Amino acid sequence: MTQFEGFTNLYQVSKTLRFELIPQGKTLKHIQEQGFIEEDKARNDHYKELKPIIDRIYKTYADQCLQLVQLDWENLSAAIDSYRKEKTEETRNALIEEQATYRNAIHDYFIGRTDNLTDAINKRHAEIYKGLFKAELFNGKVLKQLGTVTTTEHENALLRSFDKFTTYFSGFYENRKNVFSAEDISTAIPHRIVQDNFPKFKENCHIFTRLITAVPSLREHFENVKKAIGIFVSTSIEEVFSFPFYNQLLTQTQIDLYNQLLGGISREAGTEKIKGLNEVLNLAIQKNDETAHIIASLPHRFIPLFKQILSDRNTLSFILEEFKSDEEVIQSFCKYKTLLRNENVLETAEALFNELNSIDLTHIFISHKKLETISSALCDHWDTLRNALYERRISELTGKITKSAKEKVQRSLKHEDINLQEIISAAGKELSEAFKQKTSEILSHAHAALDQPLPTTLKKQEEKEILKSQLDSLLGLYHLLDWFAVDESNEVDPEFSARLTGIKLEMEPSLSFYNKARNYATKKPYSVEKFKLNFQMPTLARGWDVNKEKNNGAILFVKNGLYYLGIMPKQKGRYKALSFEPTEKTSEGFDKMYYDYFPDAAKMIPRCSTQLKAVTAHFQTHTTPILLSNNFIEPLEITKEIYDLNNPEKEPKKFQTAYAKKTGDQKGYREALCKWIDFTRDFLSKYTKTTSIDLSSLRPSSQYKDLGEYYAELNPLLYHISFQRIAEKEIMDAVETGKLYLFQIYNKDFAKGHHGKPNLHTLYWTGLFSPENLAKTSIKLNGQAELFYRPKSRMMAHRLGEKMLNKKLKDQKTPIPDTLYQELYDYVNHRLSHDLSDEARALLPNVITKEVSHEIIKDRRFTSDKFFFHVPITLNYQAANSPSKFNQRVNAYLKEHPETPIIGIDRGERNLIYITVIDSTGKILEQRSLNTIQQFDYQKKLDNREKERVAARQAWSVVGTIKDLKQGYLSQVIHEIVDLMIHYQAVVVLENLNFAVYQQFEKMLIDKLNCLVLKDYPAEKVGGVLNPYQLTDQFTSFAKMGTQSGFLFYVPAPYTSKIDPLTGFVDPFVWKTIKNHESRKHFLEGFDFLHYDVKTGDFILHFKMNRNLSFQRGLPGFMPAWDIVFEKNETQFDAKGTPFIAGKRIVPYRDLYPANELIALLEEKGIVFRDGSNILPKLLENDDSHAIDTMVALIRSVLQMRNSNAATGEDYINSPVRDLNGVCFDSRFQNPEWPMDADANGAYHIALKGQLLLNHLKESKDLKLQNGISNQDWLAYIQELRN
RNA sequence: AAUUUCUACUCUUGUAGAUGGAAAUUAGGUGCGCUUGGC
DNA sequence: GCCAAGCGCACCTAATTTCCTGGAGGACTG
DNA sequence: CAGTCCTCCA
Ligand SMILES: [Cl-]
Ligand code: NA
Ligand code: NA
Ligand code: NA
Ligand code: NA
Ligand code: NA
Repeated sequence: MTQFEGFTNLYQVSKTLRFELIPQGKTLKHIQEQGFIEEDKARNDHYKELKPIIDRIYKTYADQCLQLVQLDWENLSAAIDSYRKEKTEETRNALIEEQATYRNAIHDYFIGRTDNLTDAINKRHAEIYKGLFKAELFNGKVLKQLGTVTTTEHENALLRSFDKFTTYFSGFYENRKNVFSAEDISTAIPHRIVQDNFPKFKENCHIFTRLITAVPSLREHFENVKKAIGIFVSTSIEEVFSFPFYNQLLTQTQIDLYNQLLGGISREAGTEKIKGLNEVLNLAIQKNDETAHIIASLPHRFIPLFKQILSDRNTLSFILEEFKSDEEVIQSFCKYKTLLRNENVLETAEALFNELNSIDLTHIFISHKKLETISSALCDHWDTLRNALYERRISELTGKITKSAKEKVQRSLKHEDINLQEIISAAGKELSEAFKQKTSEILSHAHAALDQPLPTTLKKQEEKEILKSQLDSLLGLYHLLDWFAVDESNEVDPEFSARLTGIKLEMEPSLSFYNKARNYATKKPYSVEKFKLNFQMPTLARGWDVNKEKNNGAILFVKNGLYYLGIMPKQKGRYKALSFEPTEKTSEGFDKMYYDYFPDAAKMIPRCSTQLKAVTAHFQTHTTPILLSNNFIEPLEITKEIYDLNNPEKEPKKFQTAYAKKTGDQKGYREALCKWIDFTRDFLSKYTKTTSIDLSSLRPSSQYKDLGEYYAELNPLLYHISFQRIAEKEIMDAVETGKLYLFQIYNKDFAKGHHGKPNLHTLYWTGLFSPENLAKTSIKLNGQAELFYRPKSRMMAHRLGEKMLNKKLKDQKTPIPDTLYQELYDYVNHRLSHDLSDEARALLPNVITKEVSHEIIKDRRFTSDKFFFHVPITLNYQAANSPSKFNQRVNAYLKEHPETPIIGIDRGERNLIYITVIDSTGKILEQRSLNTIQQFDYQKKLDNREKERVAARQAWSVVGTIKDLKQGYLSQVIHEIVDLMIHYQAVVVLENLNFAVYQQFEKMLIDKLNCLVLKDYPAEKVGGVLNPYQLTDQFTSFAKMGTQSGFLFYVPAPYTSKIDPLTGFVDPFVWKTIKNHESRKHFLEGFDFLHYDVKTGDFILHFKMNRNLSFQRGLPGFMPAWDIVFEKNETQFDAKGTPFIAGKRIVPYRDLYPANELIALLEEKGIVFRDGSNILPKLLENDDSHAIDTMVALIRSVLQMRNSNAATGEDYINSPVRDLNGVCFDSRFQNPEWPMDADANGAYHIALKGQLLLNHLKESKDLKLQNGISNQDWLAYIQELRN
C-alpha cells in the first residue's frame, strides 16, 4: 500500500547550476591574445542594435494582419456568460474550447488560412509567415512584401555582422513564435485579444448599458466627451460600446485611442486636463446629490484594454523634452537663476507681500481651489479656514437660521474666491502671523537659492541634493504666488494684480525645470553587465555528445575531485578535432567525460527515418517499400503503412491516445501502437548511434498501453556518460599551444579550506558524476550551457591592522542591536569621534572582536573580471516528462493515512507569515509567527528597507533593491516549513489568493516541493540527491492552477480570522443594513430576549438564526440559535500572570466595556434589570432613539470578536458566545493549546479548512478533492464539529 | 565580514539555509509633478 | 493633510512563455 | 566536386 516515501521519481525537473570558471595555465593569456572577449562583446552590442530593427518586420506584419480581422464575438460572449452563471467543469471546458477556436481564428490571418480573405491575400501571408522565424528574416525579401521601406547602409552593416552567425538569433526566433502562436499562452497576440482584452471590452459594454438605462443623461455626456477629445468621429457612443466595434480595437493605435476616451488627455503641467469617461463618472459621484447615489450604486468605472504584444505605445498627452547631460541641466538652470536675479523677481515678491500690511485686503483674493492647501500650510487642520469662514458667515445671516440657509453657506465656500480680509476676520490674528512667517520663509529660501552656486557636475549625490534643494525653493515660491485668485470676476487690486501677474509669468519656467531636472537626475547610471561568450563558435556548448565535440567545442574533465571545463576554439579559422587518447587508469592525468545522447526519440526517430527527404519524396509516387542504408548497420525498411502511420492526411495519428478517444476503435489503436513501437525497435537496432544499446529491459511491444509510457521507458536508455583517463601531458600540451582553453568549474565548496556541508547545487553536481548515477541515471547533464564574462563592477574592506566585530555577544546567542553595532565597531577600531553611549559601554566587555589576519573585502567577487558557466541539468531522469494523475496519487495516500497532520500558513495583519500545525482532529501541535527567524527580525528589516527606498525616491538618490532581502527571508521560511512537512509527513494549506511576500512564498514553496533534496540524506534514500522527494504537482503557471497541488492545498480566506475557535460562531449581521431608527428598532425586535444573569453578572442576548434575516449575511451555519454574552468586565489573568479585563472591546480608537456600558445605559433609563426581566421590550416601548442606537452599537461591539490596537500590541479574539462546556473563548488567556492571537486564529482555521477537504475526501468513494469551499459549508461543518 | 548568486553569519582563508538559467514579453507597484473634484 | 478619477516622468518587481539537441540538409569554399 | 560547417528539422 501507499507510503510517504513513495512520492519520488514521478516527473522530470530541470534546473540550472551556476559556477565561476577559473582559467588555467596560459588559457587567459591566449584568450586575451586572440581578442575573443572584445569580439563577443561587440556581437552582443550588435544584437542589441539589430533586434529593434528586425522587430519592425514583426510589428508591421502583425499590425497589417490585425487590421483585416472581422469576427463575430457573440459565441465567445455566450460561453463567458455560461461559465460565470454555472461555474461547473463542463462550462469551464466549453469556454476553454471556445477560446481556442477564437485564437485559431485570429491565427488564421497570420498564416493565411482564413475564409474571410481572398486566395491571393492568404497566399502572400503564407509566404511571409514561412520565413518570419528563421534566417530568411535577414535577406530583406519580406521588406518588399510589407512596404516601400529599404535598409540603410548602417543597417546592412549590422546584418552582415551576423554572416555565418544568424543562429545567435535562434532563441529570439522562439520568443517571436511565442508572439504569433495560437496556443493558450500570455506571450501571444491571439491570447491577448481573446482572453485579456475582449472580456474587458465586453464588461465595458455592460457597464455602459446599465449606466445609461438608469441615468439616460449620461449618454449625452459620454457622446460629448468623445466629440470633445475628437476621436472615433465616425462611430456613435453606442457603437463604441457594442461588440462589432471590438474588431476595430485590435491594433495598438486603436487601443490607445479607446483608453484615452476612458482616461482623457493632459497638456503641459499646470494647465487643465481634458477629462475622459471615468473622470466624468467620478465627478458625477462626488457631487453627492440624488443622481450621484444612483450612479455610485452601479459599476461606474470603465476598464482600459491591455496593450497589443510588441506594439509601441502612443499618447495624445503632452510629453516634456528631456535634459541630456549634467551640463545641460546645470547651465540651463544657471541661466534661469541669472534671469530671475536680473528681472528682480524676489524683490518684487517681497514688496508685493509687504504691501499686504497696509493695502485694502478686501480686494486681495485667495483661490477657492487653494484654500485647503493654505489652511494646511498655515493652520493646524486642512478645514480650519473653511470652518472659520463658515462660522463667520452663519453669524451674518438674517432671520431664522435654517438648515437650507446653512447648506447655502457651505455651497458658497466651494464656488467663490475669498478676499483675504474676510479670512483674517474669520480666522483671527494668528492667521496673519502664520501668513507672515510662511511668506518670509518661502522668500528667504528662494533668496538663498538664487545666491548659492550650482555644483560643477551631478556625479555625487550631495551635488544632486544642491540642485534639488534650489528647485524645491523656487517651486515653493511658484506655489505661493498661485495662492491668489486669477478669475476676472473678482474686484482685484489693479496694480497689485498686474505686478503679481508679472512675476508669476517669470516664475512659470520653474515647474518645467523642476520636472525636467527630476526626470534626468533620477535616471539610473550605466551599469556593468555580464555578456555571453561564444569564442567565435555559433554552437558553443549547445550539446555535449562525443560526435559533436569538435563543433560544439566543449568537454568536461574531473581530476582529484575537481571539475574542469575545456573549450576548444577554431584554429586559424578552421575546426580541428583534438583527438585526446584514452590511456590506462594507472597513468597520471584527467578523467574526460564521454557523453552519448540520442535526443527525444519521439522526434529523433522520425527525423532520421520516416521523415527523410528521400522517403517523403518516394511515397508521393510509390507504394513500394524503401530501404535505408546510410548510418544503418543493416537496412531499415520503411513501408507505406509505417509512413502513413506517422503522416496521416489529418491528425490525430492512429497510435496516439487521441485516436482511441475520438474513434473508439481500440482494436485499431492498440494495433497501430504496437506496429509503431515495433518500428522504433527496428530502427534502434540498426541506426549506428543506437545499435549497441541493450534495450532488452523494455517490455514486449504489445504490452505498452500508450506511447508516452513507452518513450518514458525508452529515453533513459538513450543517454549515457562514461569517463576515460587522458594523459596529463596531452592536456597540459593542449593548453600550452592554445588548442584547449581549460577552466576549473568552481564554487566555494571546492575551496582549500572547505570543511562544512556543501550547497545543494554542489550536491546535485557531484551526485550527477557519482558512480551510482553513472550506472543508472537519476540526474542528466543537459546541453545548451552558456559561458559569460562579467567585468568588474565594484572597488570597503577590513584591512589587516584593524578589528572586526562579531554580531553576536560572547554568549554566541545575543545579537548586538544595529545602532549599537556600528558605534561599537567604530569604537574598537578607534574611529569613534565621541563618547561611547552608556548601553554600548555596558556591552563592551561582552563583545567579541577579531584580529584581521587576512583582508576580508565586501563585494570582493565583483571587484575583478570573472568568467561564469551556466549549465542545465534534469533530475528524476527515470520518470516521464510530466506526471499522470499526481493529485489522485496524493489523495490515495491521504485516504490510507487519515491521521496525516496539517500545516496551516496564513499572512497576518501584524505577521508576515504565521503557521499553525494541527493534528488530524484539529488539536494544535505548534503555532508560531515567522516575523523573526533565529533572532533576526526580518519583519523589522523589511519595513525599514521599504522606508529607506521611499526616502531615497523622494530625495532623488539610489533606490536599490528589496527583492534580495525578501528572497533571503523567504528561503529561511521555506527551510522551516519543509522541515515541518517532512517531520510530520503533513499536508500544507495556504490561502487561495483569488479571494507580495506571501504570494512569492507560495511559488517558492511549490517549486521547492517539485524536487526536494535534503542535503543530509544518503543519496540512495528518498529525499537524497539521487531520489528527490516530489510532493507538489508539476508547476506550470498560477493561472493554470487548481486548489490542489499534491500535498499543498489552497482554501478561501473568508471566515478564518473573525471566527470563534471554540464554537465556529461568526458575527452573522451585515451592519450596513442597520442604518436608521426604524431598522435599528426592527433589529432589536428580532432577538428573543436580553437579560441580566445575577449568578454571573453577564447579560445574555438570545438570537434565533431564522430571525432578522434581512440583516444577515445569508449564512445560517449549523446552530439554530446563539446565546450572545455581554461578559462581566472583571479582571482575568493569563498564563504568565498579566491581567486583562474580560469582554473588553477596542472600537473606533477607544477601549469599550460593553457590560458596564449596558448597566450605565439601563440605569440612565431607569430600566429595572437585576430582576432578570427581558430588557428589550422596555427599551423598545420607551422608544428613545439615542438609547436604542446605543443598544445596537453595544451589540455590534460585543459581536466584534477581533480587537486590535497597534499602539498597545493588542490583537486578540474574544468570542461573544460560550461553548458547550460553558467557556467564552479569549486568546488573552494565552493558553498554548488555542490560538494565541488573531493571526494565529487565522492560520488555525486555514488548516481546518484543509481538514474539511481531507474529511470529505475520506468520506468519498473517489480520489478527487472537492473544488472550493463555500462559506456556508465551512461554517456548518466547523460548527457541527464544535457543538 | 569572504559567496555561482541571495540572505543571515564569522570556531573555521570560510559557516548555515536557499538558489532554474537565458531570452522574450506583459502586468503591476513605489515615488515625484500636474488636472478636476470630494472630505 | 487624506482621498477619487486621470495624465507625464524616474526605477523596482514579478508572472509567463520557449529552449535546454544530434544529425539531415545544403550553402559556402577552395 | 568533395569537404566544411552553419542552419534548423523532428
Ligand atoms: Cl475572517
Ligand atoms: Na557550506
Ligand atoms: Na530567467
Ligand atoms: Na505611478
Ligand atoms: Na487635488
Ligand atoms: Na494620483
